[PDB]
Amino acid sequence: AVIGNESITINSPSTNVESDTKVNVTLAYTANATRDIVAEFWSSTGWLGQAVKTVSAGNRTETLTINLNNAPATGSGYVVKASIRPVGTNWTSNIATDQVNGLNVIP
Repeated sequence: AVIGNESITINSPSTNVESDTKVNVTLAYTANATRDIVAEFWSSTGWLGQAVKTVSAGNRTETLTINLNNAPATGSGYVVKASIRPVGTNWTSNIATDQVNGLNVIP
């Protein structure tokens, strides 16, 4: 019932992020088992937050809400990273990844 590779794609945000304590990341993926999908939000100076969702096998688009302590300062240099990996594992088991650099946070 399984053929081909698992995958993950960041569909949004592509360019801009609204300033808020919640950052939504829309991910499309191919999971050939139950898997974890992870979205992270980084500034130019390092990791700010991430969200994880355990997803059932299939081909789908889902949106994860990343919770931050404070709204990020306006400017560029922000990064969204995504990965799909076996449930409960850390980054060393990543099956596929995506990333978007050069994001701007708007006032």
